[PDB]
Amino acid sequence: GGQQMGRGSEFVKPNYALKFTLAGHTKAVSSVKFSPNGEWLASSSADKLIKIWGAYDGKFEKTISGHKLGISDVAWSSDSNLLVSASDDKTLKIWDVSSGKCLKTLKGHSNYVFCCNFNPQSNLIVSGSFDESVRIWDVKTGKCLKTLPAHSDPVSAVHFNRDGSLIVSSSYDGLCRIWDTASGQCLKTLIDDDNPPVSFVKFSPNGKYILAATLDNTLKLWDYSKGKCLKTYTGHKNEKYCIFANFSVTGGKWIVSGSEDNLVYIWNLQTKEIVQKLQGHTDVVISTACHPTENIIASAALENDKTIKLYKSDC
Repeated sequence: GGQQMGRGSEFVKPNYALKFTLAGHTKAVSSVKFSPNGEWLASSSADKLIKIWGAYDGKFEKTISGHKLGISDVAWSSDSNLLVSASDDKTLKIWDVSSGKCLKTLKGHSNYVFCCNFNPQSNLIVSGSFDESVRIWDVKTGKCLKTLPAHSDPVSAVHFNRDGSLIVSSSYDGLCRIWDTASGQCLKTLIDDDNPPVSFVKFSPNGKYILAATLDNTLKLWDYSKGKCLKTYTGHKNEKYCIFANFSVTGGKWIVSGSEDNLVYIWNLQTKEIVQKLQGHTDVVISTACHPTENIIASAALENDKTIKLYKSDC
């Protein structure tokens, strides 16, 4: 499965090894993200709480609480100062990380808010809901700027591209959708011949590629500009849950994903080969994240497991 990097690294395979296990959530873990400054890891969970731990030592930092029901997603401001969380209480919350204080509640969705990100400028927040819409919010006012009639089933994931000019969305209706932030227009619908529910989507770090997970045990690399699926990733288990997935780019080029067999899967991006399967979880691995500068994976498992795990690699 070796990958070609530079001279004398013709055969790079990653070697992630579990370093820390992070414990405290009293229910299913839902989302874990590294802060852009790589100093912190935020997690959300069905226990209604968001926790902050050290990205390198995994030591517990704090509890941020306020949501009246469970939490499906969490996202950092571009300066690592603010959090946005998405909840079963139909709202999102904006948090100052230093004080742990709720800055804004974002009210307007009529159902569970499943997913959230800030744009790179971090003046804007996108969210997907069980209400079947995608919403665009002003970070500094709480105003819903736009409601997009995005899909015809709950909205699984949303994300902003490199300059924040586009939003990618996915849903259970079998659709990945690209919207113009400025205009609220649908610019692309991406779909292959089959139409399985779309459990996840994210733009690659340079905006040129999209990574979609579908509930037929598959991840796909799409070229956005062309509507062309380019690479497919299989071998793992994804038929029920909306698992987070990732480009790993600090080392070799990998695709990292949780799987429903309790493993973290990692693949050669180029050749699609499975290069590593990571053990330690005892329930479905629902979320994974990749550290901004170190070869560090954060994993998080479901209700029978309740733990976050941090693995470390040399590439």
